[PDB]
Amino acid sequence: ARTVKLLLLGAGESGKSTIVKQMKIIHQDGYSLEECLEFIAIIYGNTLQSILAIVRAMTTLNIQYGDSARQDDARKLMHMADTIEEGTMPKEMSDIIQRLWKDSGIQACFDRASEYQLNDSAGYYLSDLERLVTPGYVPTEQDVLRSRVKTTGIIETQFSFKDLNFRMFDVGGQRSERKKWIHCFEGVTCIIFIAALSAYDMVLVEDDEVNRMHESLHLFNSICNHRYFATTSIVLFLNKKDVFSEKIKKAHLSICFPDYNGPNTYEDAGNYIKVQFLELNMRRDVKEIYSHMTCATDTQNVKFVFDAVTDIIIKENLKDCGL
Ligand SMILES: Nc1nc2c(ncn2[C@@H]2O[C@H](COP(=O)(O)OP(=O)(O)OP(O)(O)=S)[C@@H](O)[C@H]2O)c(=O)[nH]1
Ligand SMILES: [Mg+2]
Repeated sequence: ARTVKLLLLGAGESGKSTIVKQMKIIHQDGYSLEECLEFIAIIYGNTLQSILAIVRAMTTLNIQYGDSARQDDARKLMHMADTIEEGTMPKEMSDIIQRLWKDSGIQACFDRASEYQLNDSAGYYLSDLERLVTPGYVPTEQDVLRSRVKTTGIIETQFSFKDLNFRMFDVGGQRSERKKWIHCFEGVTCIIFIAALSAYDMVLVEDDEVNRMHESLHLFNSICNHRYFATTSIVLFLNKKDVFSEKIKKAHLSICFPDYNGPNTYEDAGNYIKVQFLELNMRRDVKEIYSHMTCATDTQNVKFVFDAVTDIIIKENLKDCGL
């Protein structure tokens, strides 16, 4: 059996750990009931942190509530957040959150997410708070998949697929978590580099003066043209195609790429983004980098993109297991 050392790289929140959860579902035993119950505290914490961030932005963005009474809910919320048991969601809390989300000022702020820092799954959980809070709540896979926890260490996933024994490694992509990346570059059969399509109008959590996609582009440049990776198969997942789809129709790609020309559309601007990343490949002549529009939260999609990825691994047979 061939051993494939695979590295998931990309900037913060690009979707690397969600691809890991997918491998568990698609290629391992999937989630047990008890594991699912472990995500409730995460889901509840994510719901709380996402609403607090929209409330908080009400001020910084100078946005009034569609009903000044919601201001009462906001404070109370802020107070409960420092008093509730971490990861919990009492009825008193979700009632307040349910009213705030139903407020049009809040909805105006939510829509201006790009202007501040808000979880990807904010709308996903808030819009469905009622269910998440229905007594007897045990998460679904999409709920678990929508989950968010910044990766601070290194995580390995091993599974057998098409007779290759994968050794997949997950790591945080935020600036401070990149420092350790170097110790992992030894003997890499393949890298799936992940970039969020929807990050073209966002700013870094690390430096609000740095666009997320330029950073991603720089990192890609450093990884793509890296010594160790001479052989190494490199694939680009242009991720969060679903969000890019909704986003493209409203925000100008020019905000990221001042020189960008065409119809601010999905097929067209998505391709432009593919090029800006692939142009970076100083070895485009000799190498050819396989990219694809992906939705990491979409099981069947990841299942089909990975099967193609691994068919590459199998094809362009090369280097494997490091050390
Ligand atoms: N809508 C949507 N949400 C996604 C997609 N991929 C990931 N997410 C959501 O984005 C959040 C961030 O992704 P996550 O997998 O945690 O990123 P990461 O790149 O591993 O993050 P880090 O550890 O480097 S900070 C999660 O809440 C996750 O469910 C996607 O294709 N579409
Ligand atoms: Mg992660």
